[PDB]
Amino acid sequence: NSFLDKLIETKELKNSLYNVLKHNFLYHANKIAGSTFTTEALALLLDKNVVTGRHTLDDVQETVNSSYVFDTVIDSLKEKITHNFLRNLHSSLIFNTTEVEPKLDELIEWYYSQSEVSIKVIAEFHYRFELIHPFQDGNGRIGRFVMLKQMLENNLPIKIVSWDSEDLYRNSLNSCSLGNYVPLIEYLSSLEDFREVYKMLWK
Amino acid sequence: SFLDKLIETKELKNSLYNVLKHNFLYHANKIAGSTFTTEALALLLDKNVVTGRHTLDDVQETVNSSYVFDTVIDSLKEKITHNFLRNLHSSLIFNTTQPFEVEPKLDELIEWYYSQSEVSIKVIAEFHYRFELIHPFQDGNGRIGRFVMLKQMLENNLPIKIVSWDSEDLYRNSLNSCSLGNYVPLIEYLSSLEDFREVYKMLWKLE
Repeated sequence: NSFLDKLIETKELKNSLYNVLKHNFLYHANKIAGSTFTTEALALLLDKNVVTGRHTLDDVQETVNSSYVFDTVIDSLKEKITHNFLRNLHSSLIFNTTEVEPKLDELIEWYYSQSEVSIKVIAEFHYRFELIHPFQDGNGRIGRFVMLKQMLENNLPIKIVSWDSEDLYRNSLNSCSLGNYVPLIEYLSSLEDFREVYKMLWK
Repeated sequence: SFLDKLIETKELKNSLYNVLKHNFLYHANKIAGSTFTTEALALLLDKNVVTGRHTLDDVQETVNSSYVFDTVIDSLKEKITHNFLRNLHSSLIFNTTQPFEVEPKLDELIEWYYSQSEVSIKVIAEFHYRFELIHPFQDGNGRIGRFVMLKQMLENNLPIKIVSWDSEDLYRNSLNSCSLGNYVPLIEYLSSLEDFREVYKMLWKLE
């Protein structure tokens, strides 16, 4: 796993693969969840522990939390998605802020039954996960963390759902239904591959 | 009477309670190094909105200070104990980043305080200097001391003197000018401050 190698071996270097992926992924995933951190303010927060701009207290805290959640997801690569894992992600994400189980079980079982994981598998997983809506809040962001995990674990294109096309993301999700994931598949396919965009950082 | 109103009307929009909290915390936190402006503190307290430039520690300790303030008001007339101070300290530093004469001397200070026949501003000033000299915690000693000072004033229906930040550092200079047995500088500093109750008299003497 050439990409994963560089990624895991650069965690404590600024402008490194790990920190670029972290910054980019979180900027977009958080902004889609309503965060008001600019890309500059997010870097300042992550690198220097300094808050700037106008934010709800929840935005500040969840943004800080999303940093720990990202690290946990990278640390957990190749671990099975379980209830403990998903609950832990959600609990970390909302720390210090203001028939689900059977359906989730069925989804996870379906996922690990696949001969191979593809972007199509990941899109179907994402839609079904969001349709289940297992948590009271934060389902979108938890689902996107899981998409990232699944892309990294299987050496697939790293497609970062983007603020620039956030409308396309949520509207393509809404346009899916059980048995039809084409709108989301097409959206994800339209996205640039992070690995290629930043090939200079790892190959 | 002031205290009755302070508690009674606390839930009003921009209540006397909120004004006291905002004014006390703005100064107590700024003296401790917070960079929240008066405007940004009000936005945080009233609307849970963070503005300006701050360390994450500053944001968190400022938020913690709001809860600690509520705790202090909620527990008026309850005695200052070692555990009480430990709890204020723990809450103030929550979610952030010889030395053993402290326990008896702090215990001595507490028993000395509750052995007084009448609590005055003089007693409160002496308590404050001795508390800060003892310096029982690694951090937050100034803020905890000022919380305790406010508690002592409220509990004894004394003039409410809010220690203020100013460009000349008059409060810190008054503390540093004191010595054991000489609290005149701090007593005089507190004497020079206006009574909060008077400054906001239309918020509790009106009706």
